[PDB]
Amino acid sequence: CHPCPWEWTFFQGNCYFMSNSQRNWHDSITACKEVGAQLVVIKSAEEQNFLQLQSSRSNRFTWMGLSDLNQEGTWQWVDGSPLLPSFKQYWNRGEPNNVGEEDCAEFSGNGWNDDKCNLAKFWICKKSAASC
Ligand SMILES: OC[C@H](O)CO[C@H]1O[C@H](CO)[C@@H](O)[C@H](O)[C@@H]1n1cc(-c2ccccc2)nn1
Ligand SMILES: [Ca+2]
Ligand SMILES: [Ca+2]
Ligand SMILES: [Ca+2]
Repeated sequence: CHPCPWEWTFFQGNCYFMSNSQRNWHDSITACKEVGAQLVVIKSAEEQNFLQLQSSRSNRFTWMGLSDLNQEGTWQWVDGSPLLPSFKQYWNRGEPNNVGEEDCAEFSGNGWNDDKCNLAKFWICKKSAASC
């Protein structure tokens, strides 16, 4: 018994996987569902720091499970939860700026950026860990 599948990273009771290929945002959603997971929804500050550190160090622009597709300016996680004010600090300076219509969120450098949902990027999936 081990808590996460091979190649997944254990952190505080959940398992995380960063892709080695790039897809657009909607195709990334489907990729996580195909392995019984979810395009990452962030629930705590410590979790955000953990994920941001990995995107930063690897120098990979990476989708998360957050968009304002349904209502411009209203950001919502893919599990339906709203983006809380305690998370606004994580947007990069000047973001979200919707330049050329940008409705999907990514890890970019030290913070978050809104980018075009049709652009191919890396992605991170999340699923709960097994108890042993
Ligand atoms: O990971 C993304 C990477 O850091 C590059 O980020 C920049 O390009 C992204 C994609 O266009 C923007 O989403 C982002 O906001 C930022 N940008 C672009 C502009 C901008 C303003 C006026 C005209 C043209 C471009 N301002 N910021
Ligand atoms: Ca929009
Ligand atoms: Ca937008
Ligand atoms: Ca942007």
